[PDB]
Amino acid sequence: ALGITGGHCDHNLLPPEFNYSSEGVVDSPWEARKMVRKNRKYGADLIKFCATGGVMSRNTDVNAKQFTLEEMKAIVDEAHNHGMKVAAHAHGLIGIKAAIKAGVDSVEHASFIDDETIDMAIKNNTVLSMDIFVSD
Amino acid sequence: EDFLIKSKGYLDIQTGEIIKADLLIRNGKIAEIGKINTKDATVISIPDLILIPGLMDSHVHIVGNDSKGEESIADSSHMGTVWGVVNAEKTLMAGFTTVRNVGAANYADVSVRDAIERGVINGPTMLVSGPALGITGGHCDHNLLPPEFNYSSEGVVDSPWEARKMVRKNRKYGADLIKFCATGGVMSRNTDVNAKQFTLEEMKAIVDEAHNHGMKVAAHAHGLIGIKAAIKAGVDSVEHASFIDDETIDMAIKNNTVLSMDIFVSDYILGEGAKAGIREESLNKERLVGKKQRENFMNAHRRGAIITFGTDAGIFDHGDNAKQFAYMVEWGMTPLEAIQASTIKTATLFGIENIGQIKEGFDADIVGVIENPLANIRTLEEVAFVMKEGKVYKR
Amino acid sequence: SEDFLIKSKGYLDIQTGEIIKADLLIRNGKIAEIGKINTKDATVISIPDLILIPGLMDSHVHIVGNDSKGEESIADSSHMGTVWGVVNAEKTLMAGFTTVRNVGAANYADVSVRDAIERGVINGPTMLVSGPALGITGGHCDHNLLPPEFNYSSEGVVDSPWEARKMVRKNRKYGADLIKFCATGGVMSRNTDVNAKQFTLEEMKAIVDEAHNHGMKVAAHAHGLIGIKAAIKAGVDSVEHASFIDDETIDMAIKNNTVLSMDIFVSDYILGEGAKAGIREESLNKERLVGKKQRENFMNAHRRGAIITFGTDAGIFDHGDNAKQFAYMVEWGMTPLEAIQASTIKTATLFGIENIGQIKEGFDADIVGVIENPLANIRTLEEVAFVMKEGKVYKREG
Amino acid sequence: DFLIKSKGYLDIQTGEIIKADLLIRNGKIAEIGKINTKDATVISIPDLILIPGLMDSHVHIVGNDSKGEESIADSSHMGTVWGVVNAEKTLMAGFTTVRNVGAANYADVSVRDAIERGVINGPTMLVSGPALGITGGHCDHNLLPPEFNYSSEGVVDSPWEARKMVRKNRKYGADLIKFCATGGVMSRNTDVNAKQFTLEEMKAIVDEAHNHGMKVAAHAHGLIGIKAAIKAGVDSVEHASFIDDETIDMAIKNNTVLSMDIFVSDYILGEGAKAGIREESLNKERLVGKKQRENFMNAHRRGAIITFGTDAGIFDHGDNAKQFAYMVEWGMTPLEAIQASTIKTATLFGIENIGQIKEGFDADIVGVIENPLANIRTLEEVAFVMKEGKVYKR
Ligand SMILES: NC(=[NH2+])NCCC[C@H](N)C(=O)O
Ligand SMILES: NC(=[NH2+])NCCC[C@H](N)C(=O)O
Ligand SMILES: NC(=[NH2+])NCCC[C@H](N)C(=O)O
Ligand SMILES: NC(=[NH2+])NCCC[C@H](N)C(=O)O
Repeated sequence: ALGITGGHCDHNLLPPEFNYSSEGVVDSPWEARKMVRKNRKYGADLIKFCATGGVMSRNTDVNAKQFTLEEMKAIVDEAHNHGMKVAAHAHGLIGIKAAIKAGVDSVEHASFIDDETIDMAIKNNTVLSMDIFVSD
Repeated sequence: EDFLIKSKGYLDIQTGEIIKADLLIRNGKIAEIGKINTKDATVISIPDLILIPGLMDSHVHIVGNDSKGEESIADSSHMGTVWGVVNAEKTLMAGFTTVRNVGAANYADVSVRDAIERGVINGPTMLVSGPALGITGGHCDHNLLPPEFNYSSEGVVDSPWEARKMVRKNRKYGADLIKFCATGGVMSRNTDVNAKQFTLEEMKAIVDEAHNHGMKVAAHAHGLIGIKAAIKAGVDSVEHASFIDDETIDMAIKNNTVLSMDIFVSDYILGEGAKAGIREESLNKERLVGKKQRENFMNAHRRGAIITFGTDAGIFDHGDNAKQFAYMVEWGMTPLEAIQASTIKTATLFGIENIGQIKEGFDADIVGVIENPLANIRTLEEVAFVMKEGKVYKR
Repeated sequence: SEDFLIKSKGYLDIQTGEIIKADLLIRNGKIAEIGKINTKDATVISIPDLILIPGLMDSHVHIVGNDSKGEESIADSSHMGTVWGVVNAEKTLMAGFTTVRNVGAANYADVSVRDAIERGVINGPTMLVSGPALGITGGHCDHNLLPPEFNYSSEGVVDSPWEARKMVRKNRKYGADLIKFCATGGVMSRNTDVNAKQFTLEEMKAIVDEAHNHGMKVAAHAHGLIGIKAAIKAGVDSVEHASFIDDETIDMAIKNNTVLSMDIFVSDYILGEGAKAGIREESLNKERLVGKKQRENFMNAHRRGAIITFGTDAGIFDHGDNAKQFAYMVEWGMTPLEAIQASTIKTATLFGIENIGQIKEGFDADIVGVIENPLANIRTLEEVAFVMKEGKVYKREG
Repeated sequence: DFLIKSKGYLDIQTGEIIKADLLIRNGKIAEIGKINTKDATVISIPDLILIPGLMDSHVHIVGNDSKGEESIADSSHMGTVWGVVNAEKTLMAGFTTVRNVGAANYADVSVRDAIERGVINGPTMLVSGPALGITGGHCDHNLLPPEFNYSSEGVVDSPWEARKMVRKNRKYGADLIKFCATGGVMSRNTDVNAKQFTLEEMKAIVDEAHNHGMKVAAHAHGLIGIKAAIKAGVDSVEHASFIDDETIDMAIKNNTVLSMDIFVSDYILGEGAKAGIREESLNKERLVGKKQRENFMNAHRRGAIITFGTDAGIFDHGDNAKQFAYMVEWGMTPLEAIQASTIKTATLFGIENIGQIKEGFDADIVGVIENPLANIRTLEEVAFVMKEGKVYKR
């Protein structure tokens, strides 16, 4: 999964002395581009990125957008260029909005989606992939 | 644990009026204002001491090496953390309950903040910045080594995406807050104080990314072009702000850019600091900056700009933060407005609500003082009672 | 000028056992005179019912390290270990320990805390520090808590004689007083055989020769017998723990002036109030192997005539509670006088420091004052009432 | 609890098969004798002879078994997926404790621990980590151009480097140390009759592993490397292909086991030739194969300990018992061949309480149709597998 430094799909479990980032951590449009290429190269069928923070990660904010829209658009263009679909992890609303705008194929979780951006997903044929059991 | 505080009176920091009433404290918050019934737990008889909210400093460097001389040259970064423990206690006993740390290395600032937060040690509630962000060779670079070492400091960033990433890295590792340098400085080697550092594009990228995570942004800036650009980039405070003029005071007003103007510390640097360790290149830049800053501090206050209590403690001794109160009133603030700048005005800037007022529901940060501070403000230099978050630290 | 006259119930002579009624003159951080002193300018410590002994010592502490627990503590930096170190140094002082041997830490932050004590930045005992402990790859003072993908060895991992040479030199360069190595496996580490020697003798003899070349002392961690034998043969100044020492190698230790720093309290913490408090079950099973056998061998060590010092492995248990071992030391077969001797003059000789560990003329003013007589009840060392270090008073109750 | 009613069990010490019943509680043989009393449940077998669970002292369970064009850029994780398959295949063939003798990335220890924890089915593995070797050796990867400068994990080239890698293998969970002491068949660019490692390097490995209580196996075809492995003091020499009269006697005196694989040559030169094995390897097999099982016969005759080791991985996992026929063919009694795969291996592995149907020993029990002392080829199709008191095959 592609993420920002310290994102949901980074690994924020080590002291800063280790300087660990996970395999898919990317922090520019062209880095993000390259990671889509690297995933395709080694055989991936789709691209996942993290667009907000999440529940299971340390030190992430669920309502904070992760990635600029510029980075998000780069991930989506490059993946669609190779005929890959794009899923985007997004709990908070500003992330959901931004993922849809970038042109993602599915938004994962989609937890705080409002009326106006439900309709954004309808209009763009964006799918909501929503895990409503797992909270229990 | 419950506390009834028997005061000479509390300052109402909104109105000015001091109010003779009692305060009930339960679990780190002010419960009651008025005359209170008293059934369970303990009384603090104070009665000679007029009560004010816990004070704030918006520009400190609590963590750093304060050992000096020949013995201290090969000292590891951990000596700076030892001193961090010391200076935090010293800052709390001076009646400062919530501060904004504005540069450290190695996330030792978050180490000292969290230890206070866990009750491992005593100190103020630190808002910490992590490594400050600079251009190669800037003010918050370290320009003290030969080119053969090729040493750059932790926050050195040189493109918008590099800067984006360091904001993220600082968020990852605990920072509350991004500080960056937008001009050259006084205390650094090889920096022009009137030169802009960072492109506008670099600056905007820092701000955009930090605000995206709900982090506030502070910019170090003396020179005018730097101040303008920082304001234009959309920062939450300009630090120092030394050569601010009529037009860009106005730019700051329309944007809600706080000015964090350290008007004491020039007198320490040009006075006691000349033999205390401070380089001659640094003293020459302080002559350029010092007088003109408080001239412009007076102008900014007159024109209506928001100014908060930041001192650059760490240059001068921690504990002596309160010495700036007298300077603040000397250069145009009323005594009320000087205390407002370390209570209600910092609290907005810090982004923390429920501090800095003696109001019901607010956090029990309270400092007891000898005289009437609206008459003599230099009482804040000699405090007799410190409560932070319900617990009593000084009596 | 700024001198102290201490008026007390008595002072212990640590060579004899005698409690002597005398006053003490303190100048320039030293005990100047003992007896009746004519003075009119010196300020008087009136401390009339307190018995005085010299400042206590610990030959095995870990003052610096993170003592924060739970889920919030996980990505904490190394500087949180230094913040805790400050707290723990103060806590060790207030329990009447005035010179200690800090026997393993990371990043030379042990030398920082030490130096900041030396400079009077913070209150604490005089630490003698090791630096990073030298270990083999995957040894007890390696860190085996990470997947092989990380390929993390800790700071002091060495695997050849000339590598071990180089780490002794590096430790010294960054300010260390002594060298600790692990010679066997250990209780508190993951995947270490307590009964297996770690290091070759060649590597052990290289560590020792270099450390002694620079006038540094060597401690060796060794539970298992083969590693005790090898440490002694290499020429170490102390074997730490020494848990499965036998008759023949007690005799070796006597012969070569090898000290035995035997932490005999701490097994009651780990199995008791430590199994509840987050010690892993792999460690506890190794603790069951060690603890009772160490105390039996502690008794046999003393009676056969080996030098034992007072080490606790504090840091495992709470700093400040070091003196709980004193009870455990009369239990397992020292006289109360020998117990304090182990924490004063016997430690001083191990430490290589002259002019501490006695209330004597010319010696440093490291002086602990106590409520009951410690030769009658040793367990009042667990609640001291007066602490003086280097002329300065740090604890006084009444 | 379990009660096993049986045609009889092999007493592997005496050779005489004993008609009795076996009581299994807590994964051990509790009672041998006549019982059918109390607790839990009978196992209705009747017609099967019982033997102690079979052991292989030279396997390679983890590794990619996919072939051809698809498999070329496969990650190391494919070899781990295959390890899960190959563990079951080994266990269902009646092999209950095995020695895995060289994998990469510590995937062997993973596969082991997964079996131990009950995540997956398989035998108890003792694992080596990466095999130690010189640069360019048999257990170096000799298949990439110079510009890559690739060397595999266990490449060491000094005594102290070797020491360190033993320590690294221990650290990440290895039970034993394999090293390569000559060149090999299945590698590119190795001479089978040339020693690899100095004696001083070999002694450094042996001394360091024995210090941690780890057994040492040394790969050796050529004679001069077999000699030097024994003098180093290894616990086994694998293959042992060109061992002579004089240094068989060295192996008897020093109690060095010879883990000789005498089946696999016939796979390599037959079905393996068209399976994608290189001509350089096939040529080196023709140097080794015939003379190995000749020297097997001489080693057994002179009094040397030989264990059952097969080099499975080359052939398909689960076909391991095909070697048993070859071992009687080349000089052993059928008892001696099962002795080689039970009590001889248990001593080599350093594990007490397996390899025997005796009281207090672990419940590793395999049921077979015919008498194995009659025809040994019954072990090629076992009917009943029990490992640690759990029944895996019926
Ligand atoms: N309410 C929920 N769907 N919770 C589960 C969210 C799981 C997701 N991987 C996350 O950590 O954000
Ligand atoms: N007039 C002043 N505020 N002087 C102090 C400036 C301190 C600042 N950190 C700098 O070096 O630039
Ligand atoms: N019984 C004892 N001495 N227990 C404490 C042992 C502490 C030592 N660091 C170890 O893990 O080996
Ligand atoms: N005759 C034999 N045992 N042949 C098989 C040898 C296989 C061994 N792994 C090697 O490459 O050398």
